[PDB]
Amino acid sequence: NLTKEQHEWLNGWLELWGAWVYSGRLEKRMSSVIAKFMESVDDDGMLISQVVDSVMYIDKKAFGILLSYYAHGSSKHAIASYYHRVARPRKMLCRGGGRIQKPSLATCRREVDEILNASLFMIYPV
DNA sequence: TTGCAACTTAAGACTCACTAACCCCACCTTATGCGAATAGTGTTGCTCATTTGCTCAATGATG
Repeated sequence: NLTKEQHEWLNGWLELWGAWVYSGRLEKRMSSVIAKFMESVDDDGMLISQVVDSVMYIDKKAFGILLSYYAHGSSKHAIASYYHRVARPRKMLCRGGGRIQKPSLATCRREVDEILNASLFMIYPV
């Protein structure tokens, strides 16, 4: 797990990073997913963009979520809201049981939280 | 003779008019503007209860 100084440090880096990118100052060549986000609208931001694209290159879903939170500046609650909207029925050993249904909102909140913590966790040493 | 109870007539207000069924249609709108207040609703960090999977723990049944 990361610490909280690392949280605030790299948090501020992703704040100026997403504020830098979202103005449109980044090129297509960094990612086609970064290009995808730029279809939906300095060396610091390009260095970090190589970092974040390098680590979060492989998932692209939480990478897009990461752009939604930092580049766009969206609240966590709306992200888990739409994410609960796009939910499919899954197998979970629930408080209810191992039946197969669409999960609750608070579960989706937990998932945005843990994909946040794991995302930041995988970014930080890079 | 005169008042007075008593009888008579008339005027007026209220109630009230069979039982069941089927079909159709018609149903009810015009100041602006501004600030203040409030309700709502949005976000987030943080609980609490509840089902399963699973492990210990013993005890008589069995090899």
